[PDB]
Amino acid sequence: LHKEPATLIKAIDGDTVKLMYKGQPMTFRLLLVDTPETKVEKYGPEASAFTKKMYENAKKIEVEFDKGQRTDKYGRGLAYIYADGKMVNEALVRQGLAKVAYVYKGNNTHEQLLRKAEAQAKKEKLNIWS
Repeated sequence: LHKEPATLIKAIDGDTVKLMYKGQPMTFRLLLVDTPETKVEKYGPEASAFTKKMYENAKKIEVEFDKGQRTDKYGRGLAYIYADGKMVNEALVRQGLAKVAYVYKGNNTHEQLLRKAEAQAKKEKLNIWS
């Protein structure tokens, strides 16, 4: 897998962000995470505020597609997003602001990594695991 640069256009909510990728605007859906939705579930506004902060204060945003299907049926890009080298997908799960989702069409490269972060958040009874 390789990381490619992108530019923040707009944070939408916990699991979705609009980025300029290779010249055009695109909506991305974070791989392997399910965050509470604001469109308003419990912790939904916290999860979206958390990612908004990460995206807006970053010097560099990068997107990493996995080896499976790269867009869902709604036309969203499916990827791991990094803010200053830190994976947002991972940070959400570790902070207990998202659960690890079921693998979608072969996109499982970092599933183990996220599974471990989630077990730890669970042990610490963080947010959603309260």
